[PDB]
Parts: sequence; structure tokens; C-alpha cells
Amino acid sequence: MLKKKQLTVLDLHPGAGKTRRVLPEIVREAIKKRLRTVILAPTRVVAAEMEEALRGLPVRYMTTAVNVTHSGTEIVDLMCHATFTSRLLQPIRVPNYNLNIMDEAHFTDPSSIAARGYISTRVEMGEAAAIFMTATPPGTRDAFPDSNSPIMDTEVEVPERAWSSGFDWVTDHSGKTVWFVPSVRNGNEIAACLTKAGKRVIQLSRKTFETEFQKTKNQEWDFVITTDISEMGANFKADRVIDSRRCLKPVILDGERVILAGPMPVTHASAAQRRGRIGRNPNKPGDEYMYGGGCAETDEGHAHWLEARMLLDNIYLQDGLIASLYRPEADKVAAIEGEFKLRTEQRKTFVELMKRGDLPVWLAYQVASAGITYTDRRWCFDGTTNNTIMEDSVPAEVWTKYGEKRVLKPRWMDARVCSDHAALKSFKEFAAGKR
Repeated sequence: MLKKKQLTVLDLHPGAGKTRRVLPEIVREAIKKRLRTVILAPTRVVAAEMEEALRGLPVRYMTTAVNVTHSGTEIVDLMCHATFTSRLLQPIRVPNYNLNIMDEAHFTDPSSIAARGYISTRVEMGEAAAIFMTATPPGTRDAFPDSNSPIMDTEVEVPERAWSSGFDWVTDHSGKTVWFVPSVRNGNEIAACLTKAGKRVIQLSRKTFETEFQKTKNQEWDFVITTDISEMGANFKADRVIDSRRCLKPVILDGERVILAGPMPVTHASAAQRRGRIGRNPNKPGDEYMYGGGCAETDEGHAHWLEARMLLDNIYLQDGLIASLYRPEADKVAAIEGEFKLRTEQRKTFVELMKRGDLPVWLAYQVASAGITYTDRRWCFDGTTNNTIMEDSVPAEVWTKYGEKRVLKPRWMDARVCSDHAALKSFKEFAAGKR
């Protein structure tokens, strides 16, 4: 696998030991061959688990999720998918790694798709080797792959709102359940319903992931309500998965706004990853998987693939050349390589709106391409009346950095800035000039 000009897909089933058994062997071989190597983790939680599996080996952890004193003689670097793409975008010189290892290579966030495109392009050029580790490679149509022990798969109607009757099987269970919901807001209603009935519930989402995941290991719980983020290597000591089989899909309409469409069916890769949380212990057969709908290829036309093209168009590779998306996921977006290429000053604004501003990629691109500087927030208030952001069914208001109270009405509307209370609170601080 470690020979140049080769990309290998390590597609072992969930729980087969890709992270704890295969990864340390590959690292030992890479160090013996003096291959300058990068290990890419999807989240800070997986980075911590990788440190346990690689304990003792000389690895330089480029993450604050690991508290290790680096000796300075490491030729292997470990960092998150987003950090790799972020350093590629920034003026910082990233080493031209001989070997690129991506764990949970199925991750569909824009920076993971961009990282796969960059790496696969370097392999196609004959400059590097790569290993993509996932049970569900791009293009998988199998939602029920192999497991360490047999799983009872049951198609059932799954609640997406609070209920007063009709779902006795949900609460008549003495084990621990992991329940995947389409959104944070949907999760809140189900958690409140379960809490009212006496269940101990923990909720997980992209922003709260590191802090709340720790509660799954330090206390007893009956339910974990989570969004699709728990598909990326999160492990639980549970005996049942409840899966709505639904997700939200960011969609760009007429090239001028982003809406959160659905809930709609998840892909086969997502369903297999959600099911994959259980059936992991060969000594405990009969873990249950209750699913509430079918699968469909809802990644076609999903805004994340367009956003990955915006990132890749602004990453230097060689002179004018631009990295393509990883071939099995390249038809998910209709886009011309280089169409989002920005000039030096606008590119720097694009990077800062993402790194410091925390804006979605599509929204950061609209602002930077319009020639607006990072600190200029006039655009947050001069959009049309239909772009008015609502809070508690009434227009959201902020005090501008000038001291004036104005209705939040962005020139470009991206639904992700107000998808929940936490997102809208952060966007109000941005519009106010607080970061």
C-alpha cells in the first residue's frame, strides 16, 4: 500500500479494527521506510482514541485534544480533516506528505471532501500514496454490512415529535439506546418527551460534541439523541440504535440563497454507519437496529460538494493547476474547476470569514467575492425584506458596532446561520462586530 502513485481503500466492516489494529501496523511500516506521513482524524474525539492505539509510537499530535510533549523527532503528524484543509488554505507551508492516511474517509463535511480531492490529485500526479479508511466508501449501496455479532434489523415507524401513545417499544426497553434524529431542534422535542417520562438523556451535535460526549462515559444514561455527527467513529456501550433514517440537506437555490431542505432520506453510507454503532461486541449478539424509512442518494446536489469546490479552487497545488474532487464523488456537483478561484486579497478575506468568522463556506465566498473586507458588516443588514431572520416568530434585532439597533437582514441568506438557537446567537455576535 505504501508504494507511491497508489490510493488504497481499506473498506473493512464497522468494528473490524481499522483504527486500533490496522492503523498502528501501517504507522510502524511508514516509520521503518522513512515516509513523511499525515494521519487525518474526523473529530477531536477520534484523535484522542488514535493516541491510545498509537501510544508509544513517535507521532506529533497537531491538536489540543491530546496533552503530549512532542520530542521533535517525529516524521508522522496527526491532525483533524478540517485542520489539514485549513493549513492548506492559509499561507503556512504544509509538508508534501509521502503517505496520507484518512480515517473515517466517508465524512461529507466540505473540508473532508476537499482534503480527499487534494490527496487523490497528488496520488494521480504520482507524488504521494494514500490510504482511505472507511466501511462505507463513496458509492456504497449496502446499508446492512457485516458486524462483529448478529444484529436484529427491524423496519418500524419511528417518532419524530413528542408522543402520548403508539410507541410503547421505545420506552419499554431496559438497555441503552442511541437515537439518530434529523436535526438539533427535532432532537430537543424527543429528549424533552423522554425526560418527562423519566429517562436520562444526553444530546449530541456538531458544536457540543467534545463536551457532551464525555458524559456518555462518566455517568449512567438511558438515551443518547444525536445528529449525523455520531456516524464519524463515535463509540457507545449500547444495545439498540433507533434511526429515523432522515437528515437535513443544504441546497443552493438559483445560486443566491441556501436553504435546509427536508428532512429527507439518508444515504446508504450514513444508514450503515448509524447501524454500525451496535453489533460491535462478538460476546453480545442480538443488538437491535430500528429504522424508520428507506435510503436514497441525497448527496447529489447537496451544497457540501459545491463548497468543497470553492475550497479546492483556492488551494495552491502547482502553478495554475487545480485539484479535482476524488473521482467516485466528483459527479455530486455540476461545477467547473477554477470557477471559484479568488484573487489574493479576496482569498485572504474568504479564509478569515471561515477561520475567525465561523461562517459556512458558501456564505464566506459570497462576501469575499463581492469585494467586502472581513470587518465590514454592512451586508448583514442591507438585504431584501424576505431575508429577515426571525427569532421566536418575530424579527431578530442586534446593536450594530455603531450603536444603532437594526433588524438582522443579510444580503445573502444562508439557513445554517440560524438553524438553531446557538447558531443564531453566534450569527448575531458576528453581525454586531464581536469577532
